[PDB]
Amino acid sequence: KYRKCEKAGCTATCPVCFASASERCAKNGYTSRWYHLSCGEHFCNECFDHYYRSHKDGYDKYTTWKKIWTSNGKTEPSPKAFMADQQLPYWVQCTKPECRKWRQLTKEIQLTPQIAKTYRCGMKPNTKPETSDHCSLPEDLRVLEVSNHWWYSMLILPPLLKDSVAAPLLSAYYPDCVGMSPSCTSTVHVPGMNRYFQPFYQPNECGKALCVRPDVMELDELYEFPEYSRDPTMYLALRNLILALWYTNCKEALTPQKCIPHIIVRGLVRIRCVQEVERILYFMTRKGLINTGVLSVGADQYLLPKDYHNKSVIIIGAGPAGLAAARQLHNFGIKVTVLEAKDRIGGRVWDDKSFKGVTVGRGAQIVNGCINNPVALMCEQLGISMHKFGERCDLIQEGGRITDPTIDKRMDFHFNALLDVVSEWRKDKTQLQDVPLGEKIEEIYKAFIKESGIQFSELEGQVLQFHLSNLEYACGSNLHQVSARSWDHNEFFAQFAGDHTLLTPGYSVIIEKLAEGLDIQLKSPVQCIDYSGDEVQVTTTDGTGYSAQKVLVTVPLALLQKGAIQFNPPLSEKKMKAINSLGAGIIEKIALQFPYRFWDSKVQGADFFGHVPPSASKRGLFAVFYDMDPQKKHSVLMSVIAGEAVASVRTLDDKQVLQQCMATLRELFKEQEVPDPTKYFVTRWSTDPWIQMAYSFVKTGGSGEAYDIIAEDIQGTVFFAGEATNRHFPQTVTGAYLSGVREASKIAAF
Ligand SMILES: Cc1cc2nc3c(=O)[nH]c(=O)nc-3n(C[C@H](O)[C@H](O)[C@H](O)COP(=O)(O)OP(=O)(O)OC[C@H]3O[C@@H](n4cnc5c(N)ncnc54)[C@H](O)[C@@H]3O)c2cc1C
Ligand SMILES: [Zn+2]
Ligand SMILES: [Zn+2]
Ligand SMILES: [Zn+2]
Repeated sequence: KYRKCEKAGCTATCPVCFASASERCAKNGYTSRWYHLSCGEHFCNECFDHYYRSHKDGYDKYTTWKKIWTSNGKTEPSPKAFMADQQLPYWVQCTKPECRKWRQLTKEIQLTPQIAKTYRCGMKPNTKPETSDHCSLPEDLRVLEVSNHWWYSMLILPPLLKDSVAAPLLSAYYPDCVGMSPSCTSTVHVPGMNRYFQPFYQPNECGKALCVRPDVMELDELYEFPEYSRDPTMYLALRNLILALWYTNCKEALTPQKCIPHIIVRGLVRIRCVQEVERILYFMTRKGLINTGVLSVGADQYLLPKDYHNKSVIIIGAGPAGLAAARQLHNFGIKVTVLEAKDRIGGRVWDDKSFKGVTVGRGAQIVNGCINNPVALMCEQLGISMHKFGERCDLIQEGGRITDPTIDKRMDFHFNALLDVVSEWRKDKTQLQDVPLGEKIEEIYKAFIKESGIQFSELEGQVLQFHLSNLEYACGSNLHQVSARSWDHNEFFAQFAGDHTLLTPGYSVIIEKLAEGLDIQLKSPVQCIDYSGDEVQVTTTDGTGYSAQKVLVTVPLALLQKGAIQFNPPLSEKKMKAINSLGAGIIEKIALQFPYRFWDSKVQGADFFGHVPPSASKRGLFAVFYDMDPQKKHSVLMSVIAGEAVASVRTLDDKQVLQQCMATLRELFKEQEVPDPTKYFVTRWSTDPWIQMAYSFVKTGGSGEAYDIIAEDIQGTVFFAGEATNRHFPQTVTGAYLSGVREASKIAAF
């Protein structure tokens, strides 16, 4: 007794039963109720009853299904859910480029990714027609409707994907909560021996960098796609599938064409899903979640639609951030020029390649926490290996004695309790009450000695000094410059989990790949940035002018501080306050080649050894020596000068620094002979005019917020990236890289 849909504002002139399950099916006629799934998809009450009522013959099928559904999912197992999960026909799009018509498949045909890839109109049960005349039959008029605004509004139930590539990573979630089907027999990390790809948080898991909640839409996602606010399921299913596809093949661009065949769901909704996967892809690409790293893009090929292509950008600095942003923008199809002061790219990445059998970094060479680390992604993309550091680091004393592990551990413990008293002391203190971390530590240690009567030996004091110099190394400063309140501010945010590694082939392999074929001008030090006009006007020191709509600054913090780039309009007081609130931390490195591996019998394959400092005054003077060949075949050691020791070396030439280091080595290996080095370098980052630092840290009275402030764009035309702009991940090549990706996403938007 009804031929119109049950639902208000349904646009279906003629509801038709897709089910035809009952002999008594209402077909294209009247029923007591026309059950709505979509504007183009209904079933009659007779067919409803065919499954739902215990006396009808479709009851076994429904009840069986409902059991599976209930034991696997958290969604109500209605007849509608059953119809959409098990009964609706599959729709597939003709892959002939001149055709592209969507076709409904006959009730019995099971869609597979192979059908999706090869489909042409008129393809019968077994997969290609004689002529392509089947293509000329008009498209069901329902197809055109799917892409309406009000069509999605009238979906009563969300799509649930079958055999999602994401499934194996979402075992811990209810499939439906994550946009997958509770009935697919399908019911951790992405496949790989390194295990570095862990894109999803486990249920209620936090504290792991770059993980995404597979069951929740973030704010940046709801803002881009607000149509999903009532039910995120569809977005989540497609975003999750997209992440899983990207990580299973990170070496090629992930396109809609690659995703289409992996979206298996019944009904007209599959069309909506196919039409959305494109938009979601573009969002995620822009954001740098996929289609990123050192992805090789064709000259003609661009990752974003021509819509984004009417922008030009000057990027200042060809370090990791500058190159990350340049690669992204260039891949997007945006016109980018990189201006670099030095005669090379890389910035604080600078690899020496002249030592036989190893590559040794003058700057960065460690990766701290490889899980979800873009550096590990780019390593994967390049098929290069990293070396995970071993645990063992003997503290050798001058004279040759190896410190007892219990002393090392006891004084490591006490070092950490000192840090805990500091974090106790500071919780209530304001910025204006900040005290140098070094002062706080010395104070606390004194009060501990005093009101406990505990007294440490000389050796114990010296081991404590070793652990102290590690923090100085980590901060890139003597602790008397470092904020007690804020030194580890970034630790508040999820950090990168997993391996700490030596990047054996060096960061330069990554840096060079990122830079490949980009418009990079070397020895083009920027002196002036003028954005007061319609275009940004950039002028190098020699006077060459460049203009673009947008400028990205990635110069080291020390260079901003020294005001090497004139900004007009000048930077805000707020920005300058932030800039000066951060310290330009410094370490220097020494590499030493020896005729043979003299240290092997004492060190026994460890990746590094420590140098117990003879005094507080010497503590950062070559505290750790790194065996630069994890293959244990070549003989190159590297060491580090940190803390007050960096100042001490400023007046020494390379040979004296070398002699100092050899004297150290001779003392550590006092009982034996140490051969002279055949080759070395000593770095001088602090007097390198375009760098003048190693990495930022928060000065006394500073805040981690300074990192966000430096990162804030001006007027949507001047953008900042770099290590010193990454609040979550300061200091590292990783953080620098991600800052550049961050800015390209900002720049590519509007
Ligand atoms: C000795 C040392 C050891 C380190 N150890 C590690 C490590 O193990 N792991 C790790 O992750 N990080 C390490 N770091 C830090 C890491 O190298 C930096 O955080 C990272 O290189 C910063 O990248 P960036 O793009 O922000 O800046 P940079 O790498 O400093 O690049 C900025 C570019 O800006 C250019 N520039 C400056 N002024 C101008 C101008 N006026 N015009 C044009 N160009 C200009 C510079 O020449 C430079 O090439 C180390 C650094 C040093 C120095
Ligand atoms: Zn029916
Ligand atoms: Zn309807
Ligand atoms: Zn066709």
